[PDB]
Amino acid sequence: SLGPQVAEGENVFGVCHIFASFNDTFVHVTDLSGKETICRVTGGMKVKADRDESSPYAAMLAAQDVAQRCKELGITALHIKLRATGGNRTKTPGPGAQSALRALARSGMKIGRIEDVTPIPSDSTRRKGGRRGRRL
RNA sequence: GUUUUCGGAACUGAGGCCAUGAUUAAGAGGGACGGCCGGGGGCAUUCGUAUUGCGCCGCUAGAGGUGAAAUUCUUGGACCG
Repeated sequence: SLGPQVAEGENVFGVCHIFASFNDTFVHVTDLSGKETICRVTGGMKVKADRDESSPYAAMLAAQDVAQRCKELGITALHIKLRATGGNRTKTPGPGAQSALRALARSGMKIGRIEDVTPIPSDSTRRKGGRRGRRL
């Protein structure tokens, strides 16, 4: 797992798909094409209590672990690909995206272009729930 | 015992005459004509992302869900790309 390239002149790029719902966050790193992956730790991996799996703490620890693994293998520059749960459920990102991005930037890498790739439907099927909604 | 005067009513030919003869165009209505306007209607095409299932590839022990959990799917590779 070594590479005889230059390090001072330029940097090696990858992309990171940050998928964040209201109950779990994902920090997934692939190559530029996206077929081949590098590392993934989810927000339920760090905390052992499944209540706050979408906490900023678990997203911060997962982003720090992903950045440590990427520095171990040799990825320095990274393109952010932000995604919520999408569909017809909601479009607001979950409560770990900003914390994971700040932890990933503070770890000592380089950030390129931030992109929102949440699936926006053009009038898809019926949303889950009744006509009166979830009354609680 | 003629046929008139002793006269009861329908129709047509030709001319003259009438100041010869049809009130208007509703801030009523119908219709026609000209340029448009509108997720108005019917039929046949065409496009968009999303959902689900399936085929292949790569890292992988968690993923879903809740106020909190569980039923649920998972090294026979779930979730994610």
